[PDB]
Amino acid sequence: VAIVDVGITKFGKRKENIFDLVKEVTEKLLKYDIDYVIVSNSYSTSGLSSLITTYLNLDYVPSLRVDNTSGSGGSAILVAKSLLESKEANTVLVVGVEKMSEASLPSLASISAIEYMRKFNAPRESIAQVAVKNHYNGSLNPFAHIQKRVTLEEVLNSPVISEPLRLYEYTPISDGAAAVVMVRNEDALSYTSKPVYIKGIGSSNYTAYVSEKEDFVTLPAVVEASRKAFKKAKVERIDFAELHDMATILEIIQSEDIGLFKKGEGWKAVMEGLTSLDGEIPINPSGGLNSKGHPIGASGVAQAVEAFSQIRNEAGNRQVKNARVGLSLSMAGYGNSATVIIYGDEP
Amino acid sequence: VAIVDVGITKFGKRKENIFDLVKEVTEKLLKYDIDYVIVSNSYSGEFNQTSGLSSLITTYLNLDYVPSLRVDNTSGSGGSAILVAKSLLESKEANTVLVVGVEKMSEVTKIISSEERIASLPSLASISAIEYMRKFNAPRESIAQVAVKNHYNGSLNPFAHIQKRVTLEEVLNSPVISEPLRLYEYTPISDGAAAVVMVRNEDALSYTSKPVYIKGIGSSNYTAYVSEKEDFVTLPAVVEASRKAFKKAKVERIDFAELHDMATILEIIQSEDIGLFKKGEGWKAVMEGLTSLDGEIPINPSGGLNSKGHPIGASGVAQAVEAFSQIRNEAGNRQVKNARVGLSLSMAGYGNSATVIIYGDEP
Ligand SMILES: [Ca+2]
Repeated sequence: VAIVDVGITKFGKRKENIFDLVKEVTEKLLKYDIDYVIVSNSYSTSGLSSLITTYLNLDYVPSLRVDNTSGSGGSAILVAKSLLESKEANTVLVVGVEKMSEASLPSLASISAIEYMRKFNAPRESIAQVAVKNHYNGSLNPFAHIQKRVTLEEVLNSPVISEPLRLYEYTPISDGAAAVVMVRNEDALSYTSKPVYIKGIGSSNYTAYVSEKEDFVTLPAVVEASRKAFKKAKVERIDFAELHDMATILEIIQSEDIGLFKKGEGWKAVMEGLTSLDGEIPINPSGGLNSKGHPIGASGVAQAVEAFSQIRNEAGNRQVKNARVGLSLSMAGYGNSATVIIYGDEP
Repeated sequence: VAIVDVGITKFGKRKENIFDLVKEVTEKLLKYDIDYVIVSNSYSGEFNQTSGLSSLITTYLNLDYVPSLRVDNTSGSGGSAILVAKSLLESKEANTVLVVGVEKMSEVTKIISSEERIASLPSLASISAIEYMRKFNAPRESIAQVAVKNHYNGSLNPFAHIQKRVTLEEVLNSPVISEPLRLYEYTPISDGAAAVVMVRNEDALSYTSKPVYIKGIGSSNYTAYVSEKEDFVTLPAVVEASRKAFKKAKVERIDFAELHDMATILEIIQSEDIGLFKKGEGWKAVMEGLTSLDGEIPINPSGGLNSKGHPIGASGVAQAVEAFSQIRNEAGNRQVKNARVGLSLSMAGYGNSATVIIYGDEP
């Protein structure tokens, strides 16, 4: 299956209600013969999915809502892919949207940062450097909630959230929406001469009991989901990755868990610049959750919009040079569920 | 794809929390090599900032690595969840899907005119009953008789919220909810869970000697607000979903139907919209007994929503459990004679979305 067109809007403190966010992101996608709408949304208003199809003048088109909290967008893409491949649908619109304006995760993130620094002798600044890189990338992203470059000192001086992690290292609460149109491979070239194919998806959960999680430097759901995705995609190399960096430390851990770097060496890739926009393997060229902001149900879909734009050479100043294959990770809770999607310019 | 095993709880006002309802319904199903869990649930969003319901479920059930997600289409959630499971199987994304429908409820639509009003589903049903009686000259008793039939069926269902026979007189003397419809004609607020295990057809006989195949599914939305341009006697989403299901299923005949009878009048209207009876004739089938348990076309042999109760996210899955039991000749006193092909209808709101599933003893 392939993504053939997309919609995105600016994330942040938005004037629009949930329905108008959806109308904005899908305005240009209703020209196609959409035959299922999958809504990725966690917090909604009742019957959001039917309210949406009526609001869009798609009154008869069937819809449903997929919720996997912060992993909703990836799960929704999986459902869309399966609807297409099973031939239940031919042209699926996936819209992720959240309106947020109208043992906690931050706490677990600081526990991981402490344990990672302890086990691997990683300097504190390697974790903060992730926010420097991501704020730089986000400053190039006209849709990002935060578009402000920061130095290491500014990150490390920003207000404490959960010792040692500071404000600039966490994703903000955000409103926003993102959308993709997906079709089977046999249909893809009728829509565009450059479709972005889904090569493989992997999905996994892991124990949600904080007390039962084996440690805090690995996310076994991300490991498993990645393993499944790469197996199905039949590749072993990617050109960029959009990760689920609710805190900076998570980008590091996830970069290891998807298979890019050995466990405890992800921080070295950060300091080396391997993961910067002009590095061998850019991570979060969008700015990541760090700078994009994180409208819960939208994020997993926004990552697919990023992969589509990057592979098509349409990402402008944020362009990953010669990007042909990419990866996204959508994650619920502290690794409670993970979906990894691999995209490419070939099926 | 086929349903190869099921689970069901008693519906009612339950003291158990949602986790223990899910543990109960799946306790005999965890032995299978489940590789995706789909949770059908509409109102349990309390964990949305911490752990998340579908992930809390796989953890509670010790299915730690198995992926899961929640499908919400309000009262139509169970049918939508079954469609998602079918597609995951047919696309080969999954090989054995567990669908759990669950709701723990115990503890609306906009109306425009060519000003806004918010209306409850029970108030909409009464508007339909008045218009249906006016347009088709249907006697009031025909609408009440649906609740007699369903309470009789429900009294034979050990899982039903309500297991008490009522007379026509008792129905017509029960408290007015929204004139003219009365308490005994509406579904109660219920807690409960239901579950199915589904696999591809090529795998079905590996799991059971008597698989119950999904012959086709049809899905449609319809306008999510009510205007004075609606006829109040047809549910166009049900019409469209049923058309699609029968087209795909390639049958023209069913042996029984499980419908979404939030109010008695809806059973009548839906029996027409699925194609059994002409518009305005459904009431005649009730009075003739065609739709009773021994009739030519039993509707709601389970007791329907009227007597089962209606745990929002569980209902659409419970209807699949009913179809499975009926087609396997396992429904006991509620058994539909020589049942081989069946239908269920899972409906959101006042017809905002509908999923129609056709089941059979053959692929
Ligand atoms: Ca395809």
